[PDB]
Amino acid sequence: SLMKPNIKRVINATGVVINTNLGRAPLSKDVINFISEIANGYSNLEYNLEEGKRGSRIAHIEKYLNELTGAESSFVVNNNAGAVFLVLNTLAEGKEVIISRGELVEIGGSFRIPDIMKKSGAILREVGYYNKTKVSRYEGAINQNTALLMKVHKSEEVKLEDLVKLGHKYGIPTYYDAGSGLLINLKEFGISVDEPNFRDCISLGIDLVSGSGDKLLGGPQAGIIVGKKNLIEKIKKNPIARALRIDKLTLSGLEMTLKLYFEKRYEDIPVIRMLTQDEKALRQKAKRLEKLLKDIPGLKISVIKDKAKPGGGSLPELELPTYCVAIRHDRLSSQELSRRLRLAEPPIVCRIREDQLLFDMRTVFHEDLKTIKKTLQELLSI
Amino acid sequence: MKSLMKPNIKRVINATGVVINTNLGRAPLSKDVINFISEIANGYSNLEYNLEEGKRGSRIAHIEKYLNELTGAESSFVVNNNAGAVFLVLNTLAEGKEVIISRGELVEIGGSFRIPDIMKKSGAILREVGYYNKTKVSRYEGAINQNTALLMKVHKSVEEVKLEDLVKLGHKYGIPTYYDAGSGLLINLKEFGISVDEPNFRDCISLGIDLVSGSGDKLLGGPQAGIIVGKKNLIEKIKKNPIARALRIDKLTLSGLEMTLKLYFEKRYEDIPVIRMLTQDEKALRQKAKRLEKLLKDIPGLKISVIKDKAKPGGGSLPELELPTYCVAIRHDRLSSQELSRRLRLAEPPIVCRIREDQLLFDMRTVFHEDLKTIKKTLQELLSI
Repeated sequence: SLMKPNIKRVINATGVVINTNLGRAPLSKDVINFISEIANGYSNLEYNLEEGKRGSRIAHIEKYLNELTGAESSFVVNNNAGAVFLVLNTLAEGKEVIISRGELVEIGGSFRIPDIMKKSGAILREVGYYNKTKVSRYEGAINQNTALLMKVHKSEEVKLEDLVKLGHKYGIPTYYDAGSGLLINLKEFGISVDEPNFRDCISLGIDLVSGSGDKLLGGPQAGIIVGKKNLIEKIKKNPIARALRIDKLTLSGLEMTLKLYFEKRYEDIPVIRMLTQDEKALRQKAKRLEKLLKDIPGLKISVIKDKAKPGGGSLPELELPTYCVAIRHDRLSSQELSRRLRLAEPPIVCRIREDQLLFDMRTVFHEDLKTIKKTLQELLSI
Repeated sequence: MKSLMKPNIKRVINATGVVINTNLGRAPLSKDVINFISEIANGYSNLEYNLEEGKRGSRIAHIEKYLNELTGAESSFVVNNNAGAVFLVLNTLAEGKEVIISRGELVEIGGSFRIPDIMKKSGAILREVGYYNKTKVSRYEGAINQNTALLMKVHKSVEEVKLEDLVKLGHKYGIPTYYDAGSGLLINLKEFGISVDEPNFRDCISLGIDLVSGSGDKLLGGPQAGIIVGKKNLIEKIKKNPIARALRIDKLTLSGLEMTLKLYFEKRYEDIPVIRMLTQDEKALRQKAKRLEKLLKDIPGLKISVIKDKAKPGGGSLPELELPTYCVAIRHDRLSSQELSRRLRLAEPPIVCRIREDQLLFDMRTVFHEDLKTIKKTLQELLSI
């Protein structure tokens, strides 16, 4: 009678908070309600109300970014892959970009990004070796035909402070594709990582810094670029920008996400909330799930501690403890049990370790514990 | 009620009569579409995940089949917007090679001066043919050489190369044809009482155009998107172009697009705000006008009329669309239209009318009957004692 849509809500028990397969950052009700208000009718998306004339949509969020990063100017495109392409194509078409050989490998966890840079029409001057880039071999690559000095967050090297110096010395713009999209200091939450945020790279004097909006920033998909007004303007005039132009849903979502950062409402940004769940809340979740599952014949269940990587393939540096519930059935293999769980309504996506199914509490929401249980007992039944 | 500073992006009452109003956000979405978008967004999903195989999969698998069924094409792809599609098509099929296009079809594409500059930046060599207002099949044909890669045509924005001619050349010389229709029209408008020479996807493909593209938020009435359909061979090339990854559509627009396409499948055309608005009865529009004319009768210095206008609701991308409508014309004696207009734009919520010879027009085609109160309540405050 009625067909159900292909795209569906999914219970994520993999423990990966920034999970690309499963949509990256979830958005809070508050962010979504705003997106709904704007979408449900007409708005001032590309309209300057004071002057009653067409205006650019980026004006709606650029103040937000500049403040939060201390940059001169900001701009936003479809995604950060696009930002990279746009920056290269703008500043370095027919010219040379200097980048470390390793930083070019699997950019962002993607094998498509380095090729995008190749399509940008920039000539890539790869210096050094896969895990060795000496500042000297970098500085020596510099030509009259050198137009950009690049660094990419990874997935001895040249350091950001060095990039800045080479840039000042030879009069070449510096671009750091940060990736993570991080706005805040993760130390302010109890978490320890060498993950540079936007504000910091600009404090150091990086000319251009870019990142995704749907990783550590915890907003919708977006390519955020910030830095020198001179470079920004060039980028906004690049007609390619128009193909990369951000839509109304993501832009509204981005404005409300950024308002949250201003009002210090970090609890209303799911990515942060989940990343700052204390180890105690997590054990409690597990213990409760174990509880829920003990009336299921055939199931062996234990609660285990685990050092996991909730950041995903773009942020494999982020390491946090978590609690998982481990299950094993006497008649169904983990793989088949997995396959069945993915077919449920809603689907449940757990991870597999050494012939066990792990439910990682870092990403499982409390209201869905009941659902895991009901689903498990229907599946292991006849 | 709960905001320290109010957000810069805001809802606006649209009284211009332009349904496809780019300044004002183009196509609004139904609650049904927004609710789906909401569910998908408020948690995790299978956005890039193949639940069967338990592995990564591409998000376009979620909507390719709708597009294919609805248009008859062999295959389909969706990118950020239709500006992107054009860039992607050209860069993919004709990097460092020639694309033949009608001189005038290259001018103010889709109401935009940036699209043609984008095409130049695609890596393609644009071989412009004929002259601004005249393109002769013979000139087009003779621009063809070994280095020619793509035969193109673009939606208008007298003698021209017609679609059927484009197809024939393409077949004759063995060069793929691409039609940037722009409008995104999925269904014939004649089925809705609307008389327009506006080509839809299915029709363009059945003629044999290799590739057809358009926006998702004009006539289609979904969120922003660049929709591309046609021969599998060409689509697959387009999908392998790493540039595609930079143009990749996000979760909100993809979800919204799936639900939009589902509405078409169920022929629930009433749930597509663009369609709904363009099919409003002439009689239904006069009712709103008269209700508002009556709602404003008690306003000091307000001269209130109701006129009957021939308007263009498609916007600068679709000027060939003309539809009757009803407006309410107002004129204060103290305040001038410009100044009154300015004040309406600063109200909460803002109101955006159009002006005609020092008179304000409130076109009912785009005003929702639920808003008429707000318009009154606002005009009285701006014009009180």
